[PDB]
Amino acid sequence: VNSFSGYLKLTDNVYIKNADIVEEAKKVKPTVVVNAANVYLKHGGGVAGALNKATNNAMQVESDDYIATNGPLKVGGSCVLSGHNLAKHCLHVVGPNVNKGEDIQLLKSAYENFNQHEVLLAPLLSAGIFGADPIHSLRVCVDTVRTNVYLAVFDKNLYDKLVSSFL
Ligand SMILES: Cn1ncc2ncnc(NS(=O)(=O)Cc3ccc(CC#N)cc3)c21
Repeated sequence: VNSFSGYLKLTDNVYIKNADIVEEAKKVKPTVVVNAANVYLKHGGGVAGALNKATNNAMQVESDDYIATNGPLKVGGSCVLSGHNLAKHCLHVVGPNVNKGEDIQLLKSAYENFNQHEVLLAPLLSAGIFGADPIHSLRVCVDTVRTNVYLAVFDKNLYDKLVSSFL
């Protein structure tokens, strides 16, 4: 028994809620919140900018030090950094951005990172400003992640469409 509330059950291990991931993080303070990162960990907009703003830019400061030491992530890759005031840890995961020509087949590799964590609060990878088909992202999530994932999807029209079209 964990502290996530009002999530709707999709499968044995995947749950979904119509919510802003930052609001969920601040209320739950989960062990792991997933960021929809890019390879440079430049958190300007979308999930990354919303989370970073909620940390008062501390996420960006930590991320810049990480990149200066380690170089960029891979598309499909991830790193674990602090969750600051939102979570114990933030798992920064790079989904393919279809707006930059990045291979959609890398979405499965991106979701595989979630399997290294028993429970995660996460957004729908490559959705919204990343330009991928969201029904597709949810399908890949369900078929790839085996650990317990709590999805927060800001868009009500997206949330209703995702639930009502789910197979
Ligand atoms: C950006 N942002 N900020 C907080 C937060 N929490 C959960 N989801 C987010 N965005 S999202 O993952 O891309 C899901 C999403 C949101 C909106 C749309 C509209 C279109 N078309 C499509 C898809 C969030």
